[PDB]
Amino acid sequence: KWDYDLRCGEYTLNLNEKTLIMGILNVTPGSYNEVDAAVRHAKEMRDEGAHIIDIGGESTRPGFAKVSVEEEIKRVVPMIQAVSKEVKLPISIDTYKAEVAKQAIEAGAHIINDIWGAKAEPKIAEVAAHYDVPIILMHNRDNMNYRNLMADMIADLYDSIKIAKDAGVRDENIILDPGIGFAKTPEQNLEAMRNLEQLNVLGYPVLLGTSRKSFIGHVLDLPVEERLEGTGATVCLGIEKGCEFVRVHDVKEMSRMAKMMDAMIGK
Amino acid sequence: KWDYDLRCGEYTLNLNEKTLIMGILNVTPGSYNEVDAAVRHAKEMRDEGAHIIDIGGESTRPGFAKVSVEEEIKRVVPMIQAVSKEVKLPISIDTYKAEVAKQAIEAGAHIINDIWGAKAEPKIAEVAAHYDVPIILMHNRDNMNYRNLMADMIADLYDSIKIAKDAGVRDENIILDPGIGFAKTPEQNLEAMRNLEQLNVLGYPVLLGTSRKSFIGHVLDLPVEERLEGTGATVCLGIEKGCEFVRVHDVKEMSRMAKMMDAMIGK
Ligand SMILES: Nc1nc2c(c(=O)[nH]1)N=C(CNc1ccc(S(=O)(=O)Nc3nccs3)cc1)CN2
Ligand SMILES: Nc1nc2c(c(=O)[nH]1)N=C(CNc1ccc(S(=O)(=O)Nc3nccs3)cc1)CN2
Repeated sequence: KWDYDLRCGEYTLNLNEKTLIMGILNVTPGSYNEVDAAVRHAKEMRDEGAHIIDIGGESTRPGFAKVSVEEEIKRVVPMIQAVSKEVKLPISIDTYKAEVAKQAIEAGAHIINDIWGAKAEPKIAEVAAHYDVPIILMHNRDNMNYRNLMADMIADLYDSIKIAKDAGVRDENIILDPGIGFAKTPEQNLEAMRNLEQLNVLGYPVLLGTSRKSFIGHVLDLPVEERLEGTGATVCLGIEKGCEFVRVHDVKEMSRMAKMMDAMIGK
Repeated sequence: KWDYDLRCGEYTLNLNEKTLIMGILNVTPGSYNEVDAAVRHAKEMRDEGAHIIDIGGESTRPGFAKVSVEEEIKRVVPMIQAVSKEVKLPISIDTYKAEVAKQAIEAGAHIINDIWGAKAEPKIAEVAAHYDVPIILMHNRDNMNYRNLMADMIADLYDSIKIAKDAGVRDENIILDPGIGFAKTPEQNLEAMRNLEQLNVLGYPVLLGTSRKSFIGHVLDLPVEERLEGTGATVCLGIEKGCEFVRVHDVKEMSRMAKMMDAMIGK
């Protein structure tokens, strides 16, 4: 179906063979204890079937505390250098800032993961263009007053493509994400899942990030630690509705579900 | 969507509100220890969200040892009487025999579950007609030489409807089952899952039975006890492709997945 592979640097990721698992790595206090914990977690997630490792923090997570520019660098960079050498998998850096994104690739990160899809700092997309690296553009907005959810999401996403393409970003580096849990009531979150196949008309791979999110909590009436089964249902629907990547905490469980989905749907 | 509820005796099961969980109860050695274990398991499965309890044995499970007529009765009947009184849920009896099926309802069973869809003993469908009780007709055959899997399954299933309807069985008591793991290579099992939505044109509710089955094992390369995630993927696809009931061992986990699927698909 996809006439190209996802080329990054040392590793080639094939989009037709299977659903790609992206394992989540949270980094919230460069001491030994934090960098070692992060490495051990990545090894674990590698051993359980992760294809990409995702490295972010306290900005970009509810709270959304606007922590400092130089601060993000000294936290995330040692993390990348260590994971890159010990763990033979591509890495994405979860940031909405060009400045940070910049260091991250130079320290060895491969994919950019922007929860603001270049609207925070359009300069990020120039960084993307220049090192020639896949960039994930997530739907997000600073309000959530939709005329029409899906139509507005596709419009918003397209506003992101436009920023990337104009920067020089080649199509084959774009990847989109419906931004589950961002600027969306819990009902809107469900609608987006129900209509996920609409993002496919845009012609770019899609990544889904629903792991343990609160709309799962809203439905099941369950706290974060009991959300594994409900995360599973969201990963299955997503694969069936055409997603290429899933971002998850529970690499082991999700990896089995994805591999059974792939076999059933014919991937 | 369904203009009727599933009427049985004391309990009414609604087909539009949610996916119905049918919990599996295996009974393979009327001593106290077996009947007490069976009751405790049913209470557990009730507490975890089961809507129906399913009571069968060594016939109807690989092995398929052709154990005795009077033998099935004295094993399964005490089981039903006890579960019926302690546990306020409808019960199905997993048998392919009229004789047995007969006792089962009289002892308090509500639904008939025939893995041979009335082709073993067409007389079973007369039992169904007479007590006015939902009957599940599963696809099965004594060979597995398909001209065309789905077309043959729909033809075979229709051969079962014909036997039931002629007996007097009202449409609103029929329920069909694609018979996953029966007379089907593991690849055929996957195809059937991939095309499950085709059974819907027949106009009857569908029940899916894929729990921990070996085609899940074939894909994941995993023994029976590590098949929970892969069972989950099959339950999710099934719900999305329109099934009304799922037959499962892990009532807790599946129940959460089904409830998250229901919310996403709009059920
Ligand atoms: N590509 C991509 N990257 C991501 C994504 C994502 O979905 N896609 N999500 C987060 C995590 N942010 C997040 C976590 C939980 C929720 S929530 O729905 O559960 N809401 C709340 N969580 C805690 C308090 S309120 C919302 C956003 C970080 N990076
Ligand atoms: N309505 C309905 N009723 C049922 C069903 C069913 O699917 N639907 N399945 C069984 C269980 N039979 C079964 C269990 C496992 C497999 S298998 O695919 O895993 N094969 C084998 N299992 C063990 C050795 S070979 C096949 C059939 C009993 N009753």
